[PDB]
Amino acid sequence: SPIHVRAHPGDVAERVLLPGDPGRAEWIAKTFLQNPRRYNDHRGLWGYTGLYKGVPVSVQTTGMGTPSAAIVVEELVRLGARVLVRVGTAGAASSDLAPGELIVAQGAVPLDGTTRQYLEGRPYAPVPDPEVFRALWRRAEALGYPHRVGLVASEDAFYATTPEEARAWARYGVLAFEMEASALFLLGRMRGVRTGAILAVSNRIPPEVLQEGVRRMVEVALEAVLEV
Amino acid sequence: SPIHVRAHPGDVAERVLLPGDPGRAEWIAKTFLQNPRRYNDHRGLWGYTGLYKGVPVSVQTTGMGTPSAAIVVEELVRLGARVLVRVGTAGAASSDLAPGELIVAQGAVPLDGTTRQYLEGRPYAPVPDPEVFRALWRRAEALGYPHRVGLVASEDAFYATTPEEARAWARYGVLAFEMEASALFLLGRMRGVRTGAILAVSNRIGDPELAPPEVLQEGVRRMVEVALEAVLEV
Amino acid sequence: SPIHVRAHPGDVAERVLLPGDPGRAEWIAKTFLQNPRRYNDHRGLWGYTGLYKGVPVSVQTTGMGTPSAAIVVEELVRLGARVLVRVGTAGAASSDLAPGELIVAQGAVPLDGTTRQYLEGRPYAPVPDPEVFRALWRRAEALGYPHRVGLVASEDAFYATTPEEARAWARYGVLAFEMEASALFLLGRMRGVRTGAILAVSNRIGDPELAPPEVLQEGVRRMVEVALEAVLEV
Amino acid sequence: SPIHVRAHPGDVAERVLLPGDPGRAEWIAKTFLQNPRRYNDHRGLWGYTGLYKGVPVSVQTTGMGTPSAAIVVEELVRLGARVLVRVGTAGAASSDLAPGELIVAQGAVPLDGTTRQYLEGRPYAPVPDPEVFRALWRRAEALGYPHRVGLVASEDAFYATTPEEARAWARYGVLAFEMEASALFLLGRMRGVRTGAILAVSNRIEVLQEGVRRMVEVALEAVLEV
Amino acid sequence: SPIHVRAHPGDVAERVLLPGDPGRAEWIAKTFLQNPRRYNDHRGLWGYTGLYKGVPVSVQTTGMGTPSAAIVVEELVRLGARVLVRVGTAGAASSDLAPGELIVAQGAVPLDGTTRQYLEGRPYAPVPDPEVFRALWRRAEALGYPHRVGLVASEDAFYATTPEEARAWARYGVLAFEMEASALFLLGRMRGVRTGAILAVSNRIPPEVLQEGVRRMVEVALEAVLEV
Amino acid sequence: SPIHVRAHPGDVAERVLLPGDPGRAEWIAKTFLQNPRRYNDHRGLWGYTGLYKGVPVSVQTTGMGTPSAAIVVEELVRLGARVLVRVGTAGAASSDLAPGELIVAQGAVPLDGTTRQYLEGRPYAPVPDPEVFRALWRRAEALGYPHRVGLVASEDAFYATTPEEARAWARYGVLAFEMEASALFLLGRMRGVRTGAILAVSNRIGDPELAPPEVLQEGVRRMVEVALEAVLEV
Repeated sequence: SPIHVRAHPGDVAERVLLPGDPGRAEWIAKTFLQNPRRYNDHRGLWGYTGLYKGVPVSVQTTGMGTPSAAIVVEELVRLGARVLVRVGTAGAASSDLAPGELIVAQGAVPLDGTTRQYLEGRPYAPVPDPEVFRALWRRAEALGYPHRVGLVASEDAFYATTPEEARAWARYGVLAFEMEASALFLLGRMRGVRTGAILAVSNRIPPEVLQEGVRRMVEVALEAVLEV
Repeated sequence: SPIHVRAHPGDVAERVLLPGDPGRAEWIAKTFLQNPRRYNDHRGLWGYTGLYKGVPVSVQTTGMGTPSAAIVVEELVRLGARVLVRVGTAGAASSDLAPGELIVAQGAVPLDGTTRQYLEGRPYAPVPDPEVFRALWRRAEALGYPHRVGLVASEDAFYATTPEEARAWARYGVLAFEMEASALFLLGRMRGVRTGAILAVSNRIGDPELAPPEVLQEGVRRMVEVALEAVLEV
Repeated sequence: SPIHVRAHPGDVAERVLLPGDPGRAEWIAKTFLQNPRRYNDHRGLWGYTGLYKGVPVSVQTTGMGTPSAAIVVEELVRLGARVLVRVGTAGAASSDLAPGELIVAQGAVPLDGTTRQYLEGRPYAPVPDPEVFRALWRRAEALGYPHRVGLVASEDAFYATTPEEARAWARYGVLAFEMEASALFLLGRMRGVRTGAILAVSNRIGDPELAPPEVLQEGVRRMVEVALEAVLEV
Repeated sequence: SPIHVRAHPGDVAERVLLPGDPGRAEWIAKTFLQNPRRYNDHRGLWGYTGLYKGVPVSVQTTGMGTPSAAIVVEELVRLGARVLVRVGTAGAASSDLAPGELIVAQGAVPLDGTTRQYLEGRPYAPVPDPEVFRALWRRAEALGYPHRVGLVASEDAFYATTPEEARAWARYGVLAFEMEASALFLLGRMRGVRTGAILAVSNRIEVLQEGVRRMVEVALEAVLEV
Repeated sequence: SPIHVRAHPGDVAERVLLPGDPGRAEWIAKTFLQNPRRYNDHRGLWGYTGLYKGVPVSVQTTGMGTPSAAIVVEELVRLGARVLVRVGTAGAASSDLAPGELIVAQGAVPLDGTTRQYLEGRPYAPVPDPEVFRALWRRAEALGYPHRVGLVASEDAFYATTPEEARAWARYGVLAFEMEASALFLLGRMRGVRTGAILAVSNRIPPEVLQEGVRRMVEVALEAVLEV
Repeated sequence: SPIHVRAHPGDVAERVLLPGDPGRAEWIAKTFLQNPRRYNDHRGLWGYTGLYKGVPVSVQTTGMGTPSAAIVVEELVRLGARVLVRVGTAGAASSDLAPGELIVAQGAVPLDGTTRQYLEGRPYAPVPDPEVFRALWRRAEALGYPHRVGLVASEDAFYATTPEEARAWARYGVLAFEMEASALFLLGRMRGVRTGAILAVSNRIGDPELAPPEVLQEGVRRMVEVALEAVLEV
């Protein structure tokens, strides 16, 4: 059994959603999955496996930051995960992005040290698996949910980035900041698995507004993993 | 008029293909466009504008390397270019890529100093415009041409990269190596234009020569056709 | 109220223990504290406050990695935390360290991107508050549990470090690897609060599994007792 | 035959001038060389060979940027080139440089990614071959053309450098900016050939044409000396 | 015989003080040691050995900067040095430090190229040997000499650092700047020897005020090396 | 008065030789200068001023390493130094260089942290003043002393460089390693003064000891003669 996600291969489905908040993992499992079973609660990394339209799907908590996410992804891959889609929130890098809007991550600027360590400081362009990316985009359109498609930036120091710095990055295509995508994308290529990310804007660097965005994001992710 | 591409607005169309070789730019203009007109020859950066299925389309030589490509892209944008698609050859990093095969660039690892200077050494993920990327992929599928979709790596030193380094990069998703995409993708975001890149594999890293001129030529034709059909969609 | 640790200033004590595992935080609170109350469970970041030998003490989950720990530390300071001692596990880099042994962190090699971001890539020597460090060392000596005093390395990629690399770092003084110390130490100086870290060796770099639960749990108990005794000394 | 400069060893002389612009390569050939002949036009990298005062001299287009120049220099070396002198224009970083003024490059600050890739990010001091440098300086003095001897900076992003940054570099000895010297100098040492660079200030970050003419005359006289 | 410190086995004691100034090395030897002897003067790196309270103790000039200090340390270690304590001055980065005040270095921010070369550019946290560090702190206390315990920054370009930059570093815990500690600490760990550093504030980025500081500093270092 | 070189404007001439070893500075002052006077001995940074062929020349000890040399150069400039030429020894990186052979430094690879700090990590090409460089070269040729003209590398960690790394650098043009030139050259441009460097090979990297004092001493003599002649010509 893996060190942090203490489960066995048979407990995890090939298709996995990756929320950062365990509270959100629980909500997703109970709201969208049939017969959800929590296969792991060790370290608070709540992980569930259930069925969505007859297809097994797991929802695994990653925690915050690429170091935590990388540990979870590495172990999930060992457990048989083949398609992994991060679902979470992100702070808008510019004033034009309103809370609740969806972002299909086309790539992730690696401002984190986890990718840096794996890469030994070499340049890189973290991108999702092309088919998963395409599926997320298509499903968002099919469901008629407004969304943006583009870059996000994965950072390490939540409280270091100033609003001015965020807007500076926006001039380079960065739509929002989060703390997990870059590592997920890198590991997707390193470990030969398919990955993707879709986010809901929670603030610009409204209870029902954000929640509806999260619900849409999850629905899109679930529909997309069934497409691959 | 710009310093290098000495054209005047009106000469350049909103949609532009970006081959690296001027001889290829000429061939593209005469082979696919109706009423091809050369608007620039300064510094050998041959540029043409003609009609493709009734739509204005320019073909502009970028030269080799991101510094050259960046100068050309910057000036084209200043002239009103809106959609720019690089078309060229690339060296396969894996043994899974057969010569003549097409690669729709999903992103470009920035191993070049041009993006580095523009970014002041900061990390970045050079990616094409999502719509252009999608169009290139869809067109390749519609025309039934075999293709791979994924990362390429943009380098500065053509003769520095070894087969060992190439295979190492392939383990991180790099399909092939070329020398212009990263800067094109970065400028696309910086200057607000829609960019993309589609390449034809001309060889494997470490090869003294390029694949058969025939197998490559058919790849170049397909690549160009896909690019043309794509820019019309955006 | 803070974004992640959703508590109110009155909920958190000046003295706080920082385990990485929420299950460990719960065990510490229930095992060592009188009148323990959980003031936060949002994001699974379980935080408790109780009394230890008549002195208020909080136990706050940090999660794994400096990005998570930094968020928790920044918010804890806003909530009134003044003395923060990390208590966690570490993978021995040397063969000299055995599972269950304690390590009082004299400093932390910053192999993480969180300190790097705060420092804008500049060099630094993450070190605990001197008084806290002194108290942890003194208490470890007094209790008599096997321990070492020295450097640890705070890394981001748990699964990237090979046994070969670990041994190389040991030649430079690194006793073990963990994933939070560097950021805590940096923030201690930046925010003007007193920090420290004591760890229990849970394995050797390269091991597929952690040491026997019995061994590991005893090491954890010893480490917490030392930390609790130490925070009362400052 | 090399991949980009599709020439034969017999086509390239031991002494080569390296202009960046093909139109300038042509002008140099037809203006200074006897019986000039073009041995390559592939990829627009026009290369010519002719006689200068009875000595064979080639004029090869490098294109813009160190990546393009490195490809050209690597191939020229494989073709037998022994002495390579870059001739081109530069953007003055300092105010004391007037348009048309000549600069004999003593060294080149490597702000480019090509030298960075060859060096794997390690520090370096790109310098020309001692003898070629000495000859360029001496010839510029003989012909009596106003010149300066010092550092230039080779960059990748033509449109990224601001006047403020240029002025900052000038405080460290940078006289002007260009985009090829660093890689040429590095390859000179790496490949065992003699390189040098002389430039004509075309701007501040027939005036320029005369500078170009003087620049070329100096280079031709200098390569004959080595 | 070593290349720079041209001494031989038998000239250097296991316990060594490392002043940067040769004039100070001389003063220390004549002032605190019995039957002092200068075993080296080559390159001005004056080195002496004598007895302090019956214990052999060497006083070796390091010169200025980590490159010079690394050379001296490497050679001293080869000659038998096992406990090395740097004694010297530093420029206060903060406004709370008064000239002559003592600083027991808990660690040294590596802003130098010597440590960088040895480490091949990798991150590091230069710290003294814990026992020596502890001894210096304890002796300063026992002797009742006012002292501060914390970080110093080891730099290469004495004249490049501005008061503004110094103040910035102070906000990160840097008490003062000097030019030798980082390399001493790194080599201590690399060569398996015990090192430490105690400094007297000489300025901020009075003769007897500083001299008394220097005297207290040396006395503390001497007592500390006998303690380990 | 400067902090380290405790002298005053009057003690130092416009022309200065910069040996690293104070014992060599003394030997030079007494062997080539007339009416030599030592104006500083603080920190063992022995500095003398006398007349060479009726011209005032100073000989100032720099110490070892760019940090020490940088301090000395900065203060010398404040004291009125206008032409400064380093004279010292170097470890051959190549196998073709023989102990005692001279090297006129055309440039210095900056592998040191001093220039890095001054430059804030930016790339640079440390070079001497062109006229001083020319003077040294011409003088060496005139006197007919065997010499080489080219790059040296200025390093910080004398004991870190291996023969293997030295040989690798030789393939990129590095003739020998030393520890001061890069900073001297950089400050020359920064402070607007004329600098240069001429060295005598004292050993080949990897050698436990230097070459015979005889062979080496003669090299040192020629080097100083060349340097002294040169400074009087600019």
